[PDB]
Amino acid sequence: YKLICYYTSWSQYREGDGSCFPDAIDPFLCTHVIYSFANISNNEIDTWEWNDVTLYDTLNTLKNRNPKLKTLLSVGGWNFGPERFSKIASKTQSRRTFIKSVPPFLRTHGFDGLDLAWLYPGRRDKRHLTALVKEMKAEFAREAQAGTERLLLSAAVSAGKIAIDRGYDIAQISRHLDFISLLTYDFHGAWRQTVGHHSPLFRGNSDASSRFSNADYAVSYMLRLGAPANKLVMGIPTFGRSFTLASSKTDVGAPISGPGIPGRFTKEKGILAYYEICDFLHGATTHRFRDQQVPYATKGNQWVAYDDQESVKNKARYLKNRQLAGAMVWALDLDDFRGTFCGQNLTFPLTSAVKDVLARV
Ligand SMILES: *[C@@H]1O[C@H](CO)[C@@H](O[C@H]2O[C@H](CO)[C@@H](O[C@H]3O[C@H](CO)[C@@H](O)[C@H](O)[C@@H]3O)[C@H](O)[C@H]2NC(C)=O)[C@H](O)[C@H]1NC(C)=O
Repeated sequence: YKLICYYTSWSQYREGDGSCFPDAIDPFLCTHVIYSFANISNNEIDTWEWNDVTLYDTLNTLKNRNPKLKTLLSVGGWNFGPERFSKIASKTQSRRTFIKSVPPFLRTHGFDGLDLAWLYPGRRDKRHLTALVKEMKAEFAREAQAGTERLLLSAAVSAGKIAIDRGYDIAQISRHLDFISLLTYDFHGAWRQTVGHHSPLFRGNSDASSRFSNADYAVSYMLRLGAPANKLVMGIPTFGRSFTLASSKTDVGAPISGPGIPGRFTKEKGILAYYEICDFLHGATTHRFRDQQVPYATKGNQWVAYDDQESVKNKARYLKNRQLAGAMVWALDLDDFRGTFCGQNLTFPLTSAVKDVLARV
Protein backbone atom coordinates (compact mmCIF):
# COMPACT_ATOMS: atom_id res chain seq x y z
CA TYR A 1 0.00 0.00 0.00
CA LYS A 2 1.13 3.44 -1.08
CA LEU A 3 0.46 6.70 0.67
CA ILE A 4 1.34 9.56 -1.68
CA CYS A 5 1.37 12.91 0.17
CA TYR A 6 1.56 16.38 -1.42
CA TYR A 7 3.50 19.23 0.22
CA THR A 8 2.65 22.70 -1.17
CA SER A 9 5.50 25.16 -1.60
CA TRP A 10 3.48 28.30 -0.79
CA SER A 11 2.60 27.15 2.70
CA GLN A 12 5.82 28.63 4.07
CA TYR A 13 4.44 32.13 3.76
CA ARG A 14 1.49 31.51 6.09
CA GLU A 15 1.59 33.49 9.32
CA GLY A 16 1.98 32.10 12.81
CA ASP A 17 1.63 28.35 13.22
CA GLY A 18 0.14 28.29 9.81
CA SER A 19 3.69 28.31 8.41
CA CYS A 20 4.97 24.92 7.28
CA PHE A 21 8.35 23.80 5.95
CA PRO A 22 9.75 20.46 4.72
CA ASP A 23 10.98 20.34 8.20
CA ALA A 24 7.61 19.58 9.84
CA ILE A 25 7.15 16.36 7.81
CA ASP A 26 7.34 13.03 9.53
CA PRO A 27 9.88 10.90 7.68
CA PHE A 28 8.00 7.80 8.44
CA LEU A 29 4.41 8.93 7.71
CA CYS A 30 4.12 8.75 3.96
CA THR A 31 5.83 6.59 1.32
CA HIS A 32 6.00 9.28 -1.35
CA VAL A 33 6.11 13.01 -0.79
CA ILE A 34 5.43 15.19 -3.77
CA TYR A 35 6.88 18.74 -3.63
CA SER A 36 4.15 20.86 -5.09
CA PHE A 37 4.58 22.75 -8.37
CA ALA A 38 7.63 23.39 -10.35
CA ASN A 39 7.27 25.64 -13.45
CA ILE A 40 8.31 25.56 -17.08
CA SER A 41 10.23 28.34 -18.97
CA ASN A 42 11.78 28.10 -22.39
CA ASN A 43 10.20 24.69 -22.50
CA GLU A 44 12.31 23.54 -19.68
CA ILE A 45 11.38 22.44 -16.17
CA ASP A 46 12.38 25.08 -13.60
CA THR A 47 11.87 26.30 -10.03
CA TRP A 48 8.96 28.46 -8.81
CA GLU A 49 9.67 30.15 -5.46
CA TRP A 50 13.10 31.70 -5.08
CA ASN A 51 14.14 29.35 -2.25
CA ASP A 52 12.89 26.17 -3.94
CA VAL A 53 16.53 24.96 -4.08
CA THR A 54 16.79 25.19 -0.30
CA LEU A 55 13.46 23.59 0.46
CA TYR A 56 14.08 20.95 -2.22
CA ASP A 57 17.22 20.11 -0.28
CA THR A 58 15.45 20.26 3.06
CA LEU A 59 12.75 17.77 2.01
CA ASN A 60 15.23 15.43 0.41
CA THR A 61 17.17 15.17 3.59
CA LEU A 62 14.23 13.33 5.20
CA LYS A 63 15.53 10.49 3.13
CA ASN A 64 18.37 10.42 5.55
CA ARG A 65 16.20 9.50 8.49
CA ASN A 66 14.23 7.12 6.27
CA PRO A 67 15.92 5.28 3.51
CA LYS A 68 12.83 3.97 1.85
CA LEU A 69 11.21 7.38 1.50
CA LYS A 70 10.79 8.53 -2.15
CA THR A 71 10.13 12.09 -3.32
CA LEU A 72 8.80 13.44 -6.60
CA LEU A 73 8.35 16.94 -8.05
CA SER A 74 5.06 18.02 -9.55
CA VAL A 75 4.61 20.14 -12.77
CA GLY A 76 1.70 22.43 -13.42
CA GLY A 77 -0.96 22.83 -10.80
CA TRP A 78 -3.94 25.21 -10.67
CA ASN A 79 -2.00 28.44 -10.91
CA PHE A 80 -0.32 27.13 -14.10
CA GLY A 81 -2.37 27.96 -17.36
CA PRO A 82 -3.86 24.78 -18.98
CA GLU A 83 -3.05 26.31 -22.29
CA ARG A 84 0.51 26.78 -21.37
CA PHE A 85 0.73 23.01 -21.00
CA SER A 86 -1.29 22.46 -24.13
CA LYS A 87 1.14 24.52 -26.19
CA ILE A 88 4.12 22.45 -25.09
CA ALA A 89 2.48 19.15 -25.80
CA SER A 90 1.32 19.97 -29.36
CA LYS A 91 4.59 20.91 -30.94
CA THR A 92 6.77 17.81 -30.88
CA GLN A 93 9.79 20.04 -31.12
CA SER A 94 8.98 21.92 -27.89
CA ARG A 95 7.80 18.76 -26.11
CA ARG A 96 11.00 16.83 -26.74
CA THR A 97 12.98 19.76 -25.40
CA PHE A 98 10.99 19.71 -22.14
CA ILE A 99 11.24 15.97 -21.76
CA LYS A 100 14.96 16.02 -22.35
CA SER A 101 15.30 18.61 -19.66
CA VAL A 102 13.78 16.73 -16.75
CA PRO A 103 16.19 13.91 -15.83
CA PRO A 104 19.07 16.24 -15.11
CA PHE A 105 17.00 18.57 -13.05
CA LEU A 106 15.72 15.78 -10.83
CA ARG A 107 19.06 14.08 -10.45
CA THR A 108 20.61 17.35 -9.34
CA HIS A 109 17.96 18.22 -6.71
CA GLY A 110 17.60 14.70 -5.56
CA PHE A 111 14.10 13.63 -6.63
CA ASP A 112 13.18 10.10 -7.56
CA GLY A 113 10.54 11.01 -10.08
CA LEU A 114 8.19 13.44 -11.80
CA ASP A 115 4.52 14.17 -11.24
CA LEU A 116 2.29 15.64 -13.99
CA ALA A 117 -0.52 17.91 -12.83
CA TRP A 118 -1.76 19.28 -16.15
CA LEU A 119 -4.93 20.62 -14.75
CA TYR A 120 -7.48 19.50 -17.29
CA PRO A 121 -6.80 18.41 -20.83
CA GLY A 122 -9.37 19.32 -23.42
CA ARG A 123 -10.86 17.31 -26.17
CA ARG A 124 -7.99 18.60 -28.33
CA ASP A 125 -5.30 17.55 -25.88
CA LYS A 126 -6.08 13.84 -25.33
CA ARG A 127 -3.81 12.78 -28.20
CA HIS A 128 -0.87 14.84 -27.00
CA LEU A 129 -1.28 13.95 -23.40
CA THR A 130 -0.78 10.40 -24.58
CA ALA A 131 2.19 11.50 -26.55
CA LEU A 132 3.82 13.36 -23.66
CA VAL A 133 3.53 10.48 -21.21
CA LYS A 134 4.61 7.88 -23.67
CA GLU A 135 7.69 9.79 -24.70
CA MET A 136 8.56 10.99 -21.21
CA LYS A 137 8.67 7.44 -19.89
CA ALA A 138 10.79 6.34 -22.81
CA GLU A 139 13.22 9.00 -21.77
CA PHE A 140 13.24 7.68 -18.21
CA ALA A 141 13.90 4.05 -19.29
CA ARG A 142 16.74 5.19 -21.45
CA GLU A 143 18.37 7.22 -18.74
CA ALA A 144 18.44 4.33 -16.33
CA GLN A 145 21.05 2.84 -18.57
CA ALA A 146 23.54 5.23 -16.97
CA GLY A 147 23.42 2.81 -14.16
CA THR A 148 21.17 4.57 -11.74
CA GLU A 149 17.71 3.76 -10.37
CA ARG A 150 14.93 4.50 -12.97
CA LEU A 151 12.99 7.63 -12.14
CA LEU A 152 9.26 7.32 -11.43
CA LEU A 153 6.53 8.95 -13.49
CA SER A 154 3.01 9.65 -12.31
CA ALA A 155 0.01 11.86 -12.90
CA ALA A 156 -2.86 13.69 -11.17
CA VAL A 157 -6.12 12.95 -12.94
CA SER A 158 -9.68 14.38 -12.74
CA ALA A 159 -12.48 12.23 -11.35
CA GLY A 160 -15.24 13.90 -13.29
CA LYS A 161 -16.85 11.50 -15.82
CA ILE A 162 -17.14 14.24 -18.36
CA ALA A 163 -13.56 15.41 -17.80
CA ILE A 164 -12.15 11.91 -18.34
CA ASP A 165 -14.18 11.17 -21.48
CA ARG A 166 -13.15 14.50 -22.85
CA GLY A 167 -9.32 14.51 -22.47
CA TYR A 168 -7.82 11.27 -21.19
CA ASP A 169 -6.95 8.06 -22.97
CA ILE A 170 -6.83 6.07 -19.72
CA ALA A 171 -6.05 2.74 -21.37
CA GLN A 172 -3.02 4.25 -23.15
CA ILE A 173 -1.48 6.33 -20.36
CA SER A 174 -2.14 3.63 -17.81
CA ARG A 175 0.66 1.54 -19.17
CA HIS A 176 3.44 4.16 -19.05
CA LEU A 177 2.52 5.81 -15.71
CA ASP A 178 4.00 4.28 -12.54
CA PHE A 179 0.82 5.31 -10.68
CA ILE A 180 -2.34 7.43 -11.16
CA SER A 181 -3.86 9.69 -8.49
CA LEU A 182 -7.56 10.36 -8.71
CA LEU A 183 -8.64 13.87 -7.72
CA THR A 184 -11.71 12.57 -5.98
CA TYR A 185 -12.46 15.69 -4.02
CA ASP A 186 -13.48 18.29 -6.60
CA PHE A 187 -16.99 17.01 -7.06
CA HIS A 188 -19.34 19.79 -5.99
CA GLY A 189 -19.27 22.35 -8.79
CA ALA A 190 -17.51 25.68 -8.34
CA TRP A 191 -20.34 26.94 -10.56
CA ARG A 192 -23.74 26.49 -8.86
CA GLN A 193 -25.26 27.83 -5.67
CA THR A 194 -26.45 24.98 -3.47
CA VAL A 195 -24.88 23.49 -0.40
CA GLY A 196 -23.17 20.28 -1.39
CA HIS A 197 -20.27 18.01 -0.37
CA HIS A 198 -17.17 18.27 -2.55
CA SER A 199 -15.82 14.77 -1.73
CA PRO A 200 -18.71 12.35 -1.18
CA LEU A 201 -17.92 8.67 -0.98
CA PHE A 202 -21.16 7.20 -2.23
CA ARG A 203 -24.00 8.03 -4.54
CA GLY A 204 -26.37 9.00 -1.77
CA ASN A 205 -29.90 7.51 -1.94
CA SER A 206 -31.42 11.01 -2.09
CA ASP A 207 -30.67 12.63 -5.49
CA ALA A 208 -30.98 11.18 -9.05
CA SER A 209 -28.91 13.42 -11.37
CA SER A 210 -25.08 13.40 -11.53
CA ARG A 211 -24.32 10.12 -9.74
CA PHE A 212 -21.10 10.49 -11.53
CA SER A 213 -20.05 12.77 -8.67
CA ASN A 214 -18.55 10.59 -5.91
CA ALA A 215 -15.45 8.63 -5.29
CA ASP A 216 -17.20 5.26 -5.82
CA TYR A 217 -18.43 6.02 -9.30
CA ALA A 218 -15.18 7.73 -10.28
CA VAL A 219 -13.22 4.68 -9.28
CA SER A 220 -15.53 2.06 -10.84
CA TYR A 221 -15.36 4.07 -14.05
CA MET A 222 -11.57 4.22 -14.25
CA LEU A 223 -11.42 0.48 -13.71
CA ARG A 224 -13.80 0.04 -16.63
CA LEU A 225 -11.89 2.37 -18.99
CA GLY A 226 -8.84 0.07 -18.48
CA ALA A 227 -6.78 1.37 -15.56
CA PRO A 228 -5.22 -1.38 -13.48
CA ALA A 229 -6.23 -1.49 -9.88
CA ASN A 230 -2.59 -1.75 -8.94
CA LYS A 231 -1.86 1.74 -10.33
CA LEU A 232 -4.82 3.70 -8.94
CA VAL A 233 -4.39 5.96 -5.99
CA MET A 234 -7.52 7.52 -4.48
CA GLY A 235 -7.40 11.12 -3.42
CA ILE A 236 -8.25 12.13 0.11
CA PRO A 237 -8.86 15.75 1.22
CA THR A 238 -7.24 17.18 4.26
CA PHE A 239 -9.21 20.40 3.74
CA GLY A 240 -12.80 21.63 3.70
CA ARG A 241 -14.81 23.72 1.34
CA SER A 242 -16.91 26.58 2.91
CA PHE A 243 -19.97 28.51 1.82
CA THR A 244 -21.90 31.53 3.02
CA LEU A 245 -25.59 30.56 3.48
CA ALA A 246 -28.22 32.84 1.99
CA SER A 247 -31.03 31.62 4.25
CA SER A 248 -31.67 29.87 7.56
CA LYS A 249 -31.95 26.67 5.57
CA THR A 250 -29.11 24.32 6.58
CA ASP A 251 -30.20 20.90 5.23
CA VAL A 252 -29.23 19.31 1.93
CA GLY A 253 -30.26 21.71 -0.83
CA ALA A 254 -30.08 25.07 1.01
CA PRO A 255 -29.42 28.32 -0.90
CA ILE A 256 -25.95 29.78 -1.16
CA SER A 257 -24.71 33.32 -1.84
CA GLY A 258 -21.07 32.47 -2.37
CA PRO A 259 -17.99 30.90 -0.78
CA GLY A 260 -17.39 31.14 2.99
CA ILE A 261 -15.22 33.67 4.76
CA PRO A 262 -11.48 33.30 4.81
CA GLY A 263 -9.51 31.29 7.31
CA ARG A 264 -7.22 33.13 9.76
CA PHE A 265 -4.18 31.30 8.47
CA THR A 266 -5.29 29.99 5.13
CA LYS A 267 -6.41 33.48 3.94
CA GLU A 268 -8.38 32.25 0.92
CA LYS A 269 -12.14 32.34 0.27
CA GLY A 270 -14.01 29.06 0.13
CA ILE A 271 -11.22 26.92 1.62
CA LEU A 272 -10.26 25.99 5.21
CA ALA A 273 -7.43 23.91 6.48
CA TYR A 274 -8.24 20.91 8.77
CA TYR A 275 -6.64 22.67 11.72
CA GLU A 276 -8.81 25.70 11.05
CA ILE A 277 -11.87 23.50 10.87
CA CYS A 278 -10.84 22.15 14.25
CA ASP A 279 -11.03 25.58 15.74
CA PHE A 280 -14.22 26.35 13.76
CA LEU A 281 -15.96 23.29 15.07
CA HIS A 282 -16.33 24.94 18.52
CA GLY A 283 -19.90 26.06 18.90
CA ALA A 284 -20.96 24.76 15.51
CA THR A 285 -23.54 22.11 14.81
CA THR A 286 -22.27 18.95 13.15
CA HIS A 287 -24.09 16.71 10.73
CA ARG A 288 -23.23 13.71 8.58
CA PHE A 289 -24.65 12.63 5.30
CA ARG A 290 -25.37 9.00 6.07
CA ASP A 291 -25.76 8.04 2.45
CA GLN A 292 -22.34 9.51 1.41
CA GLN A 293 -20.62 9.06 4.75
CA VAL A 294 -18.98 12.55 4.94
CA PRO A 295 -19.31 15.48 7.44
CA TYR A 296 -20.56 18.98 7.40
CA ALA A 297 -20.80 21.65 10.02
CA THR A 298 -22.65 24.94 10.29
CA LYS A 299 -22.29 27.95 12.55
CA GLY A 300 -23.81 31.37 12.00
CA ASN A 301 -24.25 31.82 8.27
CA GLN A 302 -21.29 29.52 7.51
CA TRP A 303 -21.74 25.94 6.17
CA VAL A 304 -18.64 23.79 5.90
CA ALA A 305 -18.27 20.39 4.18
CA TYR A 306 -15.17 18.46 5.27
CA ASP A 307 -13.46 15.16 6.31
CA ASP A 308 -12.74 13.92 9.78
CA GLN A 309 -10.80 10.90 11.08
CA GLU A 310 -13.71 8.64 10.63
CA SER A 311 -14.81 9.72 7.21
CA VAL A 312 -11.21 9.27 6.16
CA LYS A 313 -10.75 5.78 7.64
CA ASN A 314 -13.81 4.89 5.70
CA LYS A 315 -12.48 5.89 2.32
CA ALA A 316 -9.29 4.06 3.31
CA ARG A 317 -11.10 0.81 3.90
CA TYR A 318 -12.98 1.21 0.61
CA LEU A 319 -9.80 1.80 -1.23
CA LYS A 320 -8.60 -1.51 0.18
CA ASN A 321 -11.67 -3.54 -0.62
CA ARG A 322 -11.46 -2.65 -4.32
CA GLN A 323 -7.80 -3.42 -4.02
CA LEU A 324 -6.37 -0.14 -5.16
CA ALA A 325 -2.72 0.68 -5.04
CA GLY A 326 -3.23 3.19 -2.30
CA ALA A 327 -4.23 6.62 -1.03
CA MET A 328 -3.19 10.16 -1.94
CA VAL A 329 -3.56 12.99 0.57
CA TRP A 330 -3.82 16.55 -0.67
CA ALA A 331 -1.80 18.87 1.53
CA LEU A 332 0.22 17.67 4.50
CA ASP A 333 0.24 21.37 5.23
CA LEU A 334 -3.56 21.59 5.56
CA ASP A 335 -3.50 18.73 8.04
CA ASP A 336 -2.78 19.47 11.64
CA PHE A 337 0.98 19.17 11.14
CA ARG A 338 1.84 20.67 14.48
CA GLY A 339 -0.88 18.72 16.21
CA THR A 340 -1.84 21.51 18.52
CA PHE A 341 -5.13 22.51 16.99
CA CYS A 342 -7.34 19.41 17.16
CA GLY A 343 -7.93 18.02 20.63
CA GLN A 344 -5.65 14.96 20.65
CA ASN A 345 -1.94 15.70 20.98
CA LEU A 346 -1.33 13.57 17.85
CA THR A 347 0.44 15.11 14.88
CA PHE A 348 -1.01 14.83 11.34
CA PRO A 349 -4.39 13.47 12.48
CA LEU A 350 -5.96 12.69 9.17
CA THR A 351 -2.94 11.42 7.27
CA SER A 352 -2.27 9.13 10.21
CA ALA A 353 -5.80 7.80 10.22
CA VAL A 354 -5.37 6.85 6.56
CA LYS A 355 -2.09 5.22 7.41
CA ASP A 356 -3.39 3.19 10.30
CA VAL A 357 -6.10 1.68 8.13
CA LEU A 358 -3.63 0.95 5.34
CA ALA A 359 -1.29 -0.92 7.62
CA ARG A 360 -4.00 -3.30 8.79
CA VAL A 361 -4.46 -6.08 6.19
C1 LIG B 1 7.01 30.41 -15.08
O1 LIG B 1 7.61 30.65 -16.34
C2 LIG B 1 6.87 31.62 -17.03
C3 LIG B 1 7.15 31.48 -18.47
O2 LIG B 1 8.53 31.75 -18.49
C4 LIG B 1 7.26 33.01 -16.55
O3 LIG B 1 6.55 34.05 -17.24
C5 LIG B 1 7.10 35.14 -18.06
O4 LIG B 1 8.37 35.36 -18.71
C6 LIG B 1 8.54 36.81 -18.81
C7 LIG B 1 9.24 37.55 -17.65
O5 LIG B 1 8.38 37.79 -16.52
C8 LIG B 1 7.18 37.50 -18.97
O6 LIG B 1 7.36 38.62 -19.74
C9 LIG B 1 7.84 39.53 -18.71
O7 LIG B 1 9.24 39.83 -18.79
C10 LIG B 1 9.71 41.18 -18.64
C11 LIG B 1 10.77 41.23 -17.54
O8 LIG B 1 12.03 41.20 -18.19
C12 LIG B 1 8.67 42.27 -18.39
O9 LIG B 1 9.31 43.47 -18.79
C13 LIG B 1 7.35 42.11 -19.14
O10 LIG B 1 6.47 43.18 -18.76
C14 LIG B 1 6.84 40.68 -18.78
O11 LIG B 1 6.35 40.55 -17.49
C15 LIG B 1 6.09 36.72 -19.66
O12 LIG B 1 4.84 37.28 -19.33
C16 LIG B 1 5.97 35.36 -19.08
N1 LIG B 1 5.70 34.49 -20.18
C17 LIG B 1 4.40 34.18 -20.30
C18 LIG B 1 3.55 34.59 -19.10
O13 LIG B 1 3.84 33.57 -21.26
C19 LIG B 1 6.76 32.97 -15.10
O14 LIG B 1 7.29 34.01 -14.29
C20 LIG B 1 7.13 31.73 -14.35
N2 LIG B 1 6.30 31.80 -13.22
C21 LIG B 1 6.96 32.00 -12.06
C22 LIG B 1 6.19 32.41 -10.81
O15 LIG B 1 8.19 31.79 -12.00
